[PDB]
Amino acid sequence: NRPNRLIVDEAINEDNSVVSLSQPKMDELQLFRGDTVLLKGKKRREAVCIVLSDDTCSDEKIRMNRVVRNNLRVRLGDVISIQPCPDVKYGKRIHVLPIDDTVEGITGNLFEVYLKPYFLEAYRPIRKGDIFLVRGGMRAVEFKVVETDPSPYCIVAPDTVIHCEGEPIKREDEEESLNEVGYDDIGGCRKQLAQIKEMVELPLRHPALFKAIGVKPPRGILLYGPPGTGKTLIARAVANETGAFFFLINGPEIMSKLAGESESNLRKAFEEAEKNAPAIIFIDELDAIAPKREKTHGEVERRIVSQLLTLMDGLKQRAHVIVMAATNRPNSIDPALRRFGRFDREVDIGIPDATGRLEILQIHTKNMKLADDVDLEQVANETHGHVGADLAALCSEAALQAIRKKMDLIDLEDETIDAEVMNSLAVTMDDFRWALSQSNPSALRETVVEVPQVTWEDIGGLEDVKRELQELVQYPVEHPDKFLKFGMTPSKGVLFYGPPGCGKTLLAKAIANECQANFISIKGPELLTMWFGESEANVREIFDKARQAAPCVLFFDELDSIAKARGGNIGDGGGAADRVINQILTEMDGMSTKKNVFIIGATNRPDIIDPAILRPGRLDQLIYIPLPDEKSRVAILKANLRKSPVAKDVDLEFLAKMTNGFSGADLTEICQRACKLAIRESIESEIRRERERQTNPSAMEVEEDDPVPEIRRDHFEEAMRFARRSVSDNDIRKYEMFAQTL
Amino acid sequence: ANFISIKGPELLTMWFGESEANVREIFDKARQAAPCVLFFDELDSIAKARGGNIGDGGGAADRVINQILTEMDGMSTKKNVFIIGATNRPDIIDPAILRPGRLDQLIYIPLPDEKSRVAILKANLRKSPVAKDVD
Repeated sequence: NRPNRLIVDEAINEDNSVVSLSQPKMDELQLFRGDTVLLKGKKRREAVCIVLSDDTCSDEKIRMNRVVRNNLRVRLGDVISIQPCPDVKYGKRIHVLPIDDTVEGITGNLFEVYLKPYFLEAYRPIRKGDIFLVRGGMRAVEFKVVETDPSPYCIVAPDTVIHCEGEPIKREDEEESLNEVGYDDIGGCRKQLAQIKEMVELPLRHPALFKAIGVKPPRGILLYGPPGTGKTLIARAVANETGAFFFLINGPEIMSKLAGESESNLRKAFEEAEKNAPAIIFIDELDAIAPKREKTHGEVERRIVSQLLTLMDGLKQRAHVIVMAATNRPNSIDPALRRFGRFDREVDIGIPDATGRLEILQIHTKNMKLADDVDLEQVANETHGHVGADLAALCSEAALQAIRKKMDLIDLEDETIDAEVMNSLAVTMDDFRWALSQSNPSALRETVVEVPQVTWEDIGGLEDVKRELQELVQYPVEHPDKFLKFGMTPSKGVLFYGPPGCGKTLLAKAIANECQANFISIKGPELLTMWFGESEANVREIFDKARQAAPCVLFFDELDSIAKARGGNIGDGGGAADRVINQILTEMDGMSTKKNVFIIGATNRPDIIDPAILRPGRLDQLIYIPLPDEKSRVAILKANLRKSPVAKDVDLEFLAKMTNGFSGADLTEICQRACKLAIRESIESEIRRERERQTNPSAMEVEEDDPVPEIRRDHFEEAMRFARRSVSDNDIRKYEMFAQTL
Repeated sequence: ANFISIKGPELLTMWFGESEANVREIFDKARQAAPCVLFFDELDSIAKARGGNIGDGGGAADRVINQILTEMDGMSTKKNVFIIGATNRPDIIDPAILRPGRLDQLIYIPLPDEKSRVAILKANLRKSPVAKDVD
């Protein structure tokens, strides 16, 4: 498009990049060997381009390939202007240190072998620590320098005596890992990261713009959840592109045999570094700093808090020392920094999403090519609950399971493993799916325990109700287009007036297993404690967990036990329980109307539950349920029998006909009684056979294995005769009146 | 003005006993926030038809009814305490006040009759996605 806007293409010459200046480029600034025409690189980077080109036959355009950028370690977005470097000078003394990777491997004297390939045709620019690959030998000649005074490195001359230092340097080995400042773990918070970068670098790089606008640098923020789940990862990525280092927030500094002066020393060191270069504050979570003297004051604690507030307020306004603040739990945040003047501006904490999930999955795949059939988009959409490094942990678990299977089926490998097997250790989409199904959210792991999973199909009846629930679960979540077209938010749903004893808990568990999403279910003993305000804390924790793991339905038990009004049980615990219930309702009526905040309620009969907050202004929306049926009873009985060893002679039709007025628990009980009778018969037959074998050792192997592999119709009839129904007409009337109370 | 938007069974079916408790609470709120228009809407819901004339429950219900009558017969006479109740029937909520017994002037604020349901549904459909032929 333009002579300056170069295109990217593979060069037709031997080099993979066409490093050849155009007529204007080679006329305005010609690159020469004697005059180092260093490009406008990042962080004072100097590079030289030597690519063969035939300009006499045809005119070629400048091409910037990826190989040149990788070799020079120059990031995109910076204009590379080749101009003579006047800041490059010779050093007073060059103390070349022996590189351990280069010293170990060279036959004979290390100096002679190193100087043999370093005397001429070095094919590397004059810069210390420059990543230059040497063609031939399969060993890059890393010119490690102990200390270079002039520019990045001194001129390569033999006029300086090389002295071997008493101690080595591991910067070359550490930079390989330290360079891993990937934005892939910052997927979703790109806007916040860009704002932070602008407020940090550009504001420090262009203080005149800040002076003209009149706004100084802000205090900053961090990410909640684990470090590396958004906090340590962000900190390390920022530090990788940081001028002066920050100081980690370890409270143990002043906490010593000294007088606590370590805080003052830290402030002084921060001032010295900020004067030296643009430094930051490696602020830990808000809890690490102070609760704002909420729990206790603490003599040294209050002194340190005051000193920190003084340093933050009377900061080096002239030096514009960018003290990076954080964002942990707001309760952990002290008010002084939360107030303007101590901390300039504190921002929120980032959160994960499906796009960030895809980014983290891309990072993990870049770490190692696990599978060739894994649908990263499908997993990320499925992985709604996983946040932060949880996705990476799940990927590692999938790799571990797949590798365990492959090795155990391959070889114990107590000494060594097959290199063919090692190269053939790729993970599978099936392995990833199996681990993910085994996997669960990190917060839920600290939150809830497992339960017996069942299939929504495995439970029969309420097909319309099941369809409505599934639609509410998916079309409001799995379809954002449905939300856009409708606009109506999902209904809360108050309490399914379901079967009294068969358990709406069964339906809830089957749905949650079928739902494959965050699900909240607790009992009434959850919050009541001999700790003042403990119930309110429990409610707040539940709400915060739901907000973190939305969408989730609160299948809270003790619905009647919480729905009862303030009066009646005079005087309960002086109303403190009523106060907690009211707060929770206000915390939930009353909850955050976003991210599909859902709840699930049910009772044997609604009459026990008082509609104090169950009104559809405090319960938002409502959803009731019916009692059992007869055809649905036959269906549920058929499902239960299908789950078990069925029989043909049993009159299931007449059983269903008699089963018009029963409950599903009653059918399960009849099945259990028949199974018990069958097991008793089998045990009796086995006892008779053993007695015969003992009395006559000839009848041991002359008996059928299953005397009744199917259910004896006689056994079923006897169980029915011994059985009774749990249907109560007065209870039916009460439940109907509660329904009639609508 | 910050009208005291009262609930339904929150003044008559008072949770602290008879209606007098919630009446006094509303009186204190209106005196501390005058003019707090005590919008005690849904008088039919406000009464909530407690009932239960058995043992002490009947005493509690009678006390609640008498306290409601007393509140309707003298309360915080400031802050414009207007109770726009729901009249399901002539005796559904406080028949004596429905008759010219408790309220000398039962001032019902009449509203112009509109197809406000139609307009609200139109606004909702505009907020959603329904168009073209709409009878």
